[PDB]
Amino acid sequence: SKYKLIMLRHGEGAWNKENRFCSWVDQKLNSEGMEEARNCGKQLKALNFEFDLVFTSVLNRSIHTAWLILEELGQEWVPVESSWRLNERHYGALIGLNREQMALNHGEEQVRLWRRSYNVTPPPIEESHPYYQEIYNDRRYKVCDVPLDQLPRSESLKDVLERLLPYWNERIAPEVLRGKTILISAHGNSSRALLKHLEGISDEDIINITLPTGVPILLELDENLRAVGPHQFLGDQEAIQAAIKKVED
Amino acid sequence: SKYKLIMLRHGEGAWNKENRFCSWVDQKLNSEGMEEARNCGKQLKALNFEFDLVFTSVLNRSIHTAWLILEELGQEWVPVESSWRLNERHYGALIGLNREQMALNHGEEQVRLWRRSYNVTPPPIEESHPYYQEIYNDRRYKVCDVPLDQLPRSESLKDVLERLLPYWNERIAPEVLRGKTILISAHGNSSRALLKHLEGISDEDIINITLPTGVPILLELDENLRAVGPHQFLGDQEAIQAAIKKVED
Repeated sequence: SKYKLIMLRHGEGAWNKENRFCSWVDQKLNSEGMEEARNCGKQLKALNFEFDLVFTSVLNRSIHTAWLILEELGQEWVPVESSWRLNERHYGALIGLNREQMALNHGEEQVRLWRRSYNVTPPPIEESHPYYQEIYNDRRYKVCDVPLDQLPRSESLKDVLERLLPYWNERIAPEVLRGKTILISAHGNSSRALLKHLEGISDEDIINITLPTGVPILLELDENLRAVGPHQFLGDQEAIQAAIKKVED
Repeated sequence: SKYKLIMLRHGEGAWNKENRFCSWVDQKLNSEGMEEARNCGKQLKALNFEFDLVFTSVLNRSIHTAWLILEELGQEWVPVESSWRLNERHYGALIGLNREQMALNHGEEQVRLWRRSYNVTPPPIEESHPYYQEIYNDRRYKVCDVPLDQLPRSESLKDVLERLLPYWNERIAPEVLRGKTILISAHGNSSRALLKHLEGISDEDIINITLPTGVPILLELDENLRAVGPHQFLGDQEAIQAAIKKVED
C-alpha cells in the first residue's frame, strides 16, 4: 500500500450503556474511556507509530482521546486539527431517549429504520428538546465553515458521510498524498461513514460492520486513496474480540 | 483598550530549584507544574474567559499547560497552534549544569553576564553536550520553518526576541487584529521577550520584570498592537504574591 492511516473511536460512556445516544451532547470520557485512549496510545507506541498530523471532531471526548494518545506517544507537538464534520451522528430528537422511549413517541415500525437503515433521517431536534440549547448555544458552533442555522438538526448515516466527505477530500486526503502519517480520533458513525467511502462498502453492508472502540484501525490506501484489502485492527487478539463483543447488537 | 491578549508561563521544575536551565530539554511538568496549570484554568474560568485561539511552543510542558487550562475552561475545541519560536531560551552549552558548575568551566564574571545580560549569547551547544542528540535527533525540529542545522545552538534574551518577532508579526498579530481572544502558553524568556517588545521595555529594565508562573498575564493593546499601559496579573490577589515572592527567591 502506498499509504497508511490510523483511525479509532473513543470508548462509549454511561449513556451508551443505558442504550441512549450521546450524539452531539458534549459529554466527557469516563474512567473506562480514558483508559482505552491510554492503552491505545501504548499500543501505537509499541508499534512505533510516528504521526505527523491529527484530526478530531469538536466533541471533547474525541479530542481528549487524541491528547492521551499523543502523551503516550510523546508526540504532544504533533499538530491537532478539529472539525464538526468529524462529529458523531446527529440523532435529532432521539438524543437522550432509550429504545423504549423512542418506540413510544414515534412508533416501533418508525424507529426501526432510524437506527438500522442507511438513509432514513430521524426527526429534527427542536427548541423544546432538553438538549437543544446546550448544543446550539455553544460558541464552538458559531465558528464552523457554515452558519449555526445551516448545521444538522438530525442525520442518517448517509447524511454523516455527506458532510464528512468534504472534509476528507479538502483537508485530510491532501495530507495523506503528501506522505504524512495521520491519526483520526472519531466517533461511531464518523468512523463508520469514512470506512464505507474508503473501502467502497454498499449501503446494505455498512450497517453490519464491526467497530470496536479503543482499538487502532489501520488502513492501507493505494494511489487513489482507496483501501487495499480489509482494514486491520492493531493489538492483541484478546483485547480486540472483547472490544468487538462490546459493540455488538 | 480595543484589543486583549492573555499570556502565561508553566510551573518550573526540579532543575529550576537546583538553579539549572531546562531550556530546550523537553522535560514534562511535575506534580507542582500541573496543579498550577489547572488552578490557572480555574482562575480563567472564574473570570469567564473565552479564547478563540491558542499558541504554544514545541516543548511539551508548554502544551500540557494549555491542555489543562482548556479542559478547565471546557474549551478543548479551541484551535491550538505550536511553534519553536515560542520555545524557552536556548542556553547553549549551559543546558544542564548548575551555578557551581557553570563557574567552574567559564568564570563567575563571564557567567554573571550570560544570565543577567540582555544581549550576551552563551556559548553554543556542541555535538558533545550530554543533551545535544536528545534535542537535535528529535523529529519535531525536522518540520520547522527553518532546517534543523539552522536552529539556534544557544541564545541571548535578545536572540530569543528576534526569532519570536517573526511569529508574532506573521501569525499571532493578524489574529488579534481580527478580533480574536488569544492565549499564549509560553516559557520564562519567551514571555519575557514578548512583553518587552509590546510594552517597549528597555534592555536594562527588562532584566528585572517579575514573571510569575501559573498566572494569567493580561495585555491591553491599541490599534498598533502596542501596550496601553503595563501588563496586569489576574486572579486572587492573595495567590498572586505567592507567585511573585516565589519567583523572587
